Amino acid sequence: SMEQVAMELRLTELTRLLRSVLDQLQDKDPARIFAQPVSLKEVPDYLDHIKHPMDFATMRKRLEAQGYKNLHEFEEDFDLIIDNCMKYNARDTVFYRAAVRLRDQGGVVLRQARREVDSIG
Ligand code: NA
Repeated sequence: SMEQVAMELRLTELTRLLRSVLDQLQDKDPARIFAQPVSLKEVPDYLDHIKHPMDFATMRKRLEAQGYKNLHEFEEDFDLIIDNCMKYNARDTVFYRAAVRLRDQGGVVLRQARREVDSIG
């Protein structure tokens, strides 16, 4: 149906917008602390701590399958990256501090992304 096609075009355009958002967030992580999953070979105890691991590569995989239906879903995954780091790592670490700085810088990006998603529909 044409109605199904139109829904598919909208998901495609959301995907484009979330790709640009993902790129902008990831630029705020030049150390690449959050680029890839935590390896269970190097933090064998990780999944005892963190129930839902998340990283930018994982998000990019989902995005490329058009797997985010709305901005809320994408934000949930970005918040997991930050929140998981803040739990596993102590306040005095480069990891915790990098998560705080990513959250703060990322707020800017997401604030305008929400206005654009709402405005374009
Ligand atoms: Na902690």
